[PDB]
Amino acid sequence: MLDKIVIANRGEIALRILRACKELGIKTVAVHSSADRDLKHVLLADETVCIGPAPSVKSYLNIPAIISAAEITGAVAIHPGYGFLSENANFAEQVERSGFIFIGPKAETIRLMGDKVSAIAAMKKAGVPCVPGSDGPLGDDMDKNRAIAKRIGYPVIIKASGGGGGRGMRVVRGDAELAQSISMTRAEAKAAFSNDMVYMEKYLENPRHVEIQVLADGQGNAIYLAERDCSMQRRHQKVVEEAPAPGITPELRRYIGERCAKACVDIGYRGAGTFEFLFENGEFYFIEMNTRIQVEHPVTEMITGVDLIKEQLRIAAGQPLSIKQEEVHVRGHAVECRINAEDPNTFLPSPGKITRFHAPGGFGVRWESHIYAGYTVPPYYDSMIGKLICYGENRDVAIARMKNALQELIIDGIKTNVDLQIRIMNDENFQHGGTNIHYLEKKLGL
Ligand SMILES: Nc1ncc2cc(-c3c(Br)cccc3Br)c(N)nc2n1
Ligand SMILES: [Cl-]
Repeated sequence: MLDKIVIANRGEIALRILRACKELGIKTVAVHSSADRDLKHVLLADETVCIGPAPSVKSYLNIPAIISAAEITGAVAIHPGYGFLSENANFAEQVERSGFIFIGPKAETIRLMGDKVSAIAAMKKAGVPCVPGSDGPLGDDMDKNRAIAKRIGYPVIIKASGGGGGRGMRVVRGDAELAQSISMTRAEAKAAFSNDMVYMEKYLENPRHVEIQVLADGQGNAIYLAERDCSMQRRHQKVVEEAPAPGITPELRRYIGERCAKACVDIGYRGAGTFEFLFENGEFYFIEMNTRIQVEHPVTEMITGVDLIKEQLRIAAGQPLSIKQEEVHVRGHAVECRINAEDPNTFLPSPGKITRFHAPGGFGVRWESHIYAGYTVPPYYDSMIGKLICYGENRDVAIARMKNALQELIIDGIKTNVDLQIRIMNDENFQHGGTNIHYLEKKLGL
């Protein structure tokens, strides 16, 4: 078991990682910006290192400072959490080069999944169903590009290979817009990622966003841990996630899960991972893979009983997976509401000092947050300050518990999305289940 790790993150996920470390007897090093001195996990950590000023570029994205903190404390590993450097292959490369364990896959694997074109090619080869597409980068020959779009059939979507999570993409519905749409996506990709490579896919009009959780060790074991429905979103930002996905049969789960686990074996995957799919008309279509542990990981934990962060740490230490596939069983239902410090009218981050705080409790209620009474939410980082996760024997009980929990949650002094989350729980279409990726924005528009 790893002696000491650097938690290379902040907020709720850093606290999540800290708890996992404490359970396994792993010493904690909390690296933090000067604005994050009073973070809950920082105050609970065995050792603390201030790695720079408030802006992320000089703290949480500061590669030399994070590695130096690992060096000075005698830490053996670095957990990147999600966001920041978690998908940075060069960082993972430098970490291993410096002699520390990167809690994640090999840098080569991160690089592969960050290249959406090569990732799709690897998945298609492995037998994972993908979106009908160009199967390769688009060139400058517009006669060829029109032929590809005709073969696929309009509408199509142009996507940046260096993009992801809905960054750098646009829908094309006819030949007249194809040239300009390709050029613009290319230009945006060059400006944002220093990679102008773009590809084409059949545009699915009303899919659900369904993703498969995987775990793979260094002993050759690779398992799938059911799916998550992440369709309740606004402008490429998840709002509510749930597990399992409504309407997904054990047969479908088995079908797509086995294909994801087989892909892990083929590519030599290691650690936690997420296969993102579009789900439409009872069919799965792979779009991208995430190599990090994700925001919405707790819903998977509730329905399987598997502590995913602890599995990450065990894998990194050289231990096999604590569970086999036949030991993985979907039981009950979990819903996650992301709690954001945001203005209800603009959806812009709303930082400030929390004057009164109270967390919900009870059977099946899980609260994941660093916030406390007197805590100031800084303006420099993401708006998400907490996660409320509710579990039940069925979906209806999970939703009922969420409604009760949201009503107990008090966060005064700052503006939050608690009222919005309550509106979503009370939404008849959500209560029926199976709403698509576009539902929330349509609801808010009406
Ligand atoms: N080929 C397609 N067809 C449809 C889609 C849809 C999404 C999507 C998703 Br999965 C979530 C929110 C918005 C959007 Br535009 C996406 N990220 N990628 C897609 N690729
Ligand atoms: Cl994430």
